[PDB]
Amino acid sequence: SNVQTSAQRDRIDLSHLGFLSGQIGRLKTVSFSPVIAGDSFELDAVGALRLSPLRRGLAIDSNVDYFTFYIPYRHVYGQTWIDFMKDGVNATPLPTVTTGIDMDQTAYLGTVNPTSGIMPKFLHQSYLNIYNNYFKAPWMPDRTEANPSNLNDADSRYGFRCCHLKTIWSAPLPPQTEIAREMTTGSTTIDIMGLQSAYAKLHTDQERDYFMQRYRDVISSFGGKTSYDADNRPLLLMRSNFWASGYDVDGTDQTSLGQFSGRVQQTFKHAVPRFFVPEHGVIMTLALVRFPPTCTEEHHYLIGKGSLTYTDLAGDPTLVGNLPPREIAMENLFRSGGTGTDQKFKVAESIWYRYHPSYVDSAYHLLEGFPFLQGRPAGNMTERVLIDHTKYDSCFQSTQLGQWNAQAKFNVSVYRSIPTVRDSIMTS
Amino acid sequence: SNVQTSAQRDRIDLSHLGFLSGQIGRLKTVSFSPVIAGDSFELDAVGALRLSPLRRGLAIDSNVDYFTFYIPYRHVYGQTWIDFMKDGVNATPLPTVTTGIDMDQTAYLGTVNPTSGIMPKFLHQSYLNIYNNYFKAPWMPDRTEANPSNLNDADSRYGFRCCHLKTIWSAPLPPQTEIAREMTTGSTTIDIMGLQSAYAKLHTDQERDYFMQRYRDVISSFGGKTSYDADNRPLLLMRSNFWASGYDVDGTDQTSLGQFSGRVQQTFKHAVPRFFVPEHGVIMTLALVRFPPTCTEEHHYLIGKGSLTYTDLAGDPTLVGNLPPREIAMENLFRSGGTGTDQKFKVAESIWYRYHPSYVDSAYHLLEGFPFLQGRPAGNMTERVLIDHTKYDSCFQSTQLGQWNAQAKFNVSVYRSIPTVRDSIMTS
DNA sequence: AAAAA
DNA sequence: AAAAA
DNA sequence: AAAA
DNA sequence: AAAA
Repeated sequence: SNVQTSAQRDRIDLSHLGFLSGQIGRLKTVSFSPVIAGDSFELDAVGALRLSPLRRGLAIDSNVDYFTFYIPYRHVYGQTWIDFMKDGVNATPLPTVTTGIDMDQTAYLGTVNPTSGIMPKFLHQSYLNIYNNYFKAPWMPDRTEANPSNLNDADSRYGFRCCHLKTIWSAPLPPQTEIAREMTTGSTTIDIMGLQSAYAKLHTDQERDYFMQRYRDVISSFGGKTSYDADNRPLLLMRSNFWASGYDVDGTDQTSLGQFSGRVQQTFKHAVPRFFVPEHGVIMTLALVRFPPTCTEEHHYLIGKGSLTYTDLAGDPTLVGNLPPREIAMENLFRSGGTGTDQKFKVAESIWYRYHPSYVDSAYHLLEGFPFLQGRPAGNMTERVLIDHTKYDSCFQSTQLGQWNAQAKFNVSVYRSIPTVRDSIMTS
Repeated sequence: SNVQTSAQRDRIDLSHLGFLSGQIGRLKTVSFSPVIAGDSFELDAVGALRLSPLRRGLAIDSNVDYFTFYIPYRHVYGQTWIDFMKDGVNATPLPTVTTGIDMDQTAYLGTVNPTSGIMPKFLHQSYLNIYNNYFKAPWMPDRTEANPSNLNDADSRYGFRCCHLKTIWSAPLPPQTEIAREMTTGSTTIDIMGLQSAYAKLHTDQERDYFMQRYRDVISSFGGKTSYDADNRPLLLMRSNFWASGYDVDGTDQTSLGQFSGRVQQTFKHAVPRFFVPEHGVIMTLALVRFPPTCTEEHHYLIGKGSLTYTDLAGDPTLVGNLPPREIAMENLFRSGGTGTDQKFKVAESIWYRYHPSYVDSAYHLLEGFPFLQGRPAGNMTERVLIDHTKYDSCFQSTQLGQWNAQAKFNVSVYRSIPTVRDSIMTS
């Protein structure tokens, strides 16, 4: 009888609750919401973050980060998505990915794993794109797992391991750093105009080692700019950063009179400005919890080197600003550090005059309840930069909620051109 | 000695002259200029357009169009361009295309053909992208010639054939237009809720036949928008439209006392607003000359049908707005028109009450000097919409400059971060 | 932006 | 946006 | 007339 | 000091 061809703008409420938990230094999705082209989106999240109960009182605060991204479906499917919308009703169904059989094999995607073992691929593919563009180190290779079932238990359960806060050892110079550059002069002659050309080519190589390892960085150096559709990267909408604090509880019985237990409870807000959605896609929110990288057995570089030369100590501007980067070992910074090839990296020529490390007294070593890196970070450069959550197990009491937990309410309001429920159920 | 690492913004002059010629209704490149990321570009073209001398006086003015487009190199090379800029000095040279051996095998690209037979592919590939996105009919297939040498003599010498100005026969309904839609009702029963669903699916199919045959049109119907990098299309900067006029010259000798000769000479301006160049690429300018599509042996539809029914003549709003599109033949509009399958197309139900054709008296038939389509447009629908320049040969006197010629000065001013000539030649 | 400026 | 508000 |  |  009466065929409907259009719809008014209606206020849709997409608010819901979230019960979240995770580990230290792993990225995990906490909320998502699919969107349609032409929508007007707004988000506001309010909740409280908690850590597991501590073995002692409060010593060090933790840092919490919240992120929101928008990913069009065209970035995930490509040409398949283009033909999908042009065909219309008789379009081919989109491809899928395979998941595991347990209930928690997709916890990093913020959803319960369906019993069928099959789910759409836009959440898994959007997670990889975010990680490879914003969170991993620029010099390490991308993650290219095809299906969620290809991950190990740790990655699927809690998320991918992220990088420590920047220090001398956790933010070294990239591995493709050269300390020498050779030329092909003659046996008894040299071209000096050719020498000038050699320095010019070395300058462009050093630019791409320190600043420009991505395509959008190269364009930015010329003074241009690239849209997020040019390099197929997710669009960041909002970032929030805050510190979590709490209070202490005192024991009052015979045995525990004089000891204390700390609990962390912090309220937060994550507000995203109004956004106009240009195409069909998804909007995802993620969280990250980290501690400042304090190590017990770390000392000053001048203390660790022992025998000091004029270059080390004088701080002469002519020598500091004209020498190639120096290669140092982990032994020079940590007790029992290594000397082999895997314990070697390169730093600035006088970096020790621009920072001072933190000191932990030997009375605090091997003491439960203090969030510390006991000893030194182990492994090669890749394992040294990435955070390992199992090293923080000595700070918390064993519980089923991991190392941190939160409860938040996401206030989502969208203006959508969709027919009402009454229109959908009445034939005439 | 002294190595330079930066440069000031300098005013570069890229002005040059152009001597242009072509045929009626063929797209041809008249100017181009490569650009660098971060540039500030501005263009202003001033010149005069001429036609070949006419066999008689001035009767009909012609229409001239000028276009300017910007095409990044990333649209032409894709991932190859991305790796080119990330590698730096030691990058692999870009691929090339093969050209012909004659001097005029690349005239449609606005350049003289080099004697080596090899040229970069960014001009040829940018020309195809412009034609497939803005000039061909939406329902005809794309042009995908790999090399300039794969074209025929006519296309390479003058350009691709474009479409006539919109009329009843030159702008028909797309060939994928249906006049019926079937359902699968029962032998003695019908579902009426299923009938409502059938109309909904028919509406979406008709939307994609009349309005949305490109991806960016589908997104626009939802109320969203797509950048030119999403569908990899050229960016239009400016369009100019004007008519060309002239005057007449009188003969004064014994034989030609009383006859006249018309010449067309029109000055024009094509100004492009200041543009910020975001990436490396090229900026191209093209021209198009067309005549209004007047045919000698064309008559009214009511005259050609002969026997008139109530639906044809009454103009009743209920019948006009509720009937499927009607299929008519070329015989109903042109003398000696066809009736076979290739001379059939579909129009609106009462299109003849919304326009009136032009009348040419029989005294003007087969008379040299008048720009007309003698008789009818021949061929199938594809050949009927595209303009054929050989039909206008009877209007001009034979000359080496084709059917139109022009002489213009392009004022190009760009702000570029490039070192001076003195910096480039002095070592210190 | 085909339809006098 | 790690570095009291 | 529907957000009955 | 260069746009000598």
